[PDB]
Amino acid sequence: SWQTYVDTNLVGTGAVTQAAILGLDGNTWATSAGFAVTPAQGTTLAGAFNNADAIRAGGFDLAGVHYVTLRADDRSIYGKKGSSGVITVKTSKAILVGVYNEKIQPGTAANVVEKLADYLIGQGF
Repeated sequence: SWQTYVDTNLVGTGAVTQAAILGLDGNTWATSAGFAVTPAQGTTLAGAFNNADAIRAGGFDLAGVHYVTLRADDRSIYGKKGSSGVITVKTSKAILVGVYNEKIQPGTAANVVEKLADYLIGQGF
């Protein structure tokens, strides 16, 4: 279930506060209650997986928070807003978004999203 991935496999682990799963068209597949990645925000993310020009210099927006880009490649885009941040990992057909707060070890949030991506690819996603 897409809802389960988000609730249980991401948020449920406590390494991430809010999580969403998107489509390469930037449309949300499932989201944690109260977390909202807009289409517009979504289409920008996807786009950056292709060309990270925009994003590398201007940062990006996820549900009202503007993050500055720490890392951007074909598989991973990392955002940081002070002691907070977001880990996005593009899979074959989807994009994982794992937002974390100052109460979470960044190293841990990244390792959890990155590993769920690995498991999801292996399933055909």
